[PDB]
Amino acid sequence: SSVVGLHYKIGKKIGEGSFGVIFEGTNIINGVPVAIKFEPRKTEAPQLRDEYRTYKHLQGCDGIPNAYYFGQEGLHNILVIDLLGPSLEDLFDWCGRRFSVKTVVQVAIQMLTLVEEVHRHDLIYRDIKPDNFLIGRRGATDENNVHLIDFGMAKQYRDPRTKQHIPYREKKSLSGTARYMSINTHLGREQSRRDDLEALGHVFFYFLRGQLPWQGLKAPTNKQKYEKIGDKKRTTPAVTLCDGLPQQFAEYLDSVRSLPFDAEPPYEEYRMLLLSVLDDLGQACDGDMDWMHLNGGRGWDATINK
Ligand SMILES: N#Cc1ccn2c(-c3ccncc3)c(-c3ccc(F)cc3)nc2c1
Ligand SMILES: [Cl-]
Repeated sequence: SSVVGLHYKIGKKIGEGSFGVIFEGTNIINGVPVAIKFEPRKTEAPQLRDEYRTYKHLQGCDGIPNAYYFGQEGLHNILVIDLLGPSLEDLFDWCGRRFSVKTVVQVAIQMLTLVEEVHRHDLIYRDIKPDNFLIGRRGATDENNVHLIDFGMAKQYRDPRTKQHIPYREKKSLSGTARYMSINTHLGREQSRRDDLEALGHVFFYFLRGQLPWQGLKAPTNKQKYEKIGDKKRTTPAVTLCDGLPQQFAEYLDSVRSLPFDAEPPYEEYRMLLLSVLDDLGQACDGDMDWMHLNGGRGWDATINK
């Protein structure tokens, strides 16, 4: 019996994540494709249970796939949500590992809106990376809308009934991708809303420069590696990262880096700050992205790009 979840047939294997087993599926009642995620029950890291509850909490919001099923088939935990298109990292490589100024802007306002809606539901993401932001699929109304997925690192920062922020703390091991995590994350501080925004800043400069100065650093093990990445993050100001770039990015990273621990960040001020970038360059925020031009204008291909 290959079909799982009563109504979801296993299709292609696309599994990535942190070796988390991800599969293509389709709903045999209506043929709609889905993204099936596997997980061993008797494992050393149970997480798929709470990720199922996370999508339900953010259900109905734009950019969050709908949770359809969580079951106990065989010796695997199974979560069915919406299948989506490639990640921003996938399109990044295909666009020559560099994004134009127009694309990174319109992308940044969508990511900031997604992260705002996450914090609106009393959750922080803590796993900001372009591998977790996906576009829709071809032909759909949200084909180029940027979506957010993978909430296995989502932690509550305020209670839903007294809206009080958790207390500040320290001594937390450095878990995640060190290339984009905030400076406070390297220092072992308890993450909050401001750390999901500094990591967004790192991704913006990452898309702009094609790389980051704290990339490819050599160290014996990973602690010193994670440390050695933190030094360069604090050595280089935000202006030197904005070299030859619209200075509004330097302002964005500097602002979100001086935010206090429990403060609500001015989401719409940052998005408008990034909107004004298109004013100084004479461009219209119409939607046109870099990846709408590969392969003679067809879009993105599978056997040539990936
Ligand atoms: N790096 C990387 C990466 C890229 C894509 N995904 C997906 C995904 C999401 C929607 N459609 C297709 C694939 C998932 C995922 C998460 C939960 C779930 F229940 C099903 C799939 N996890 C990852 C990791
Ligand atoms: Cl790296």
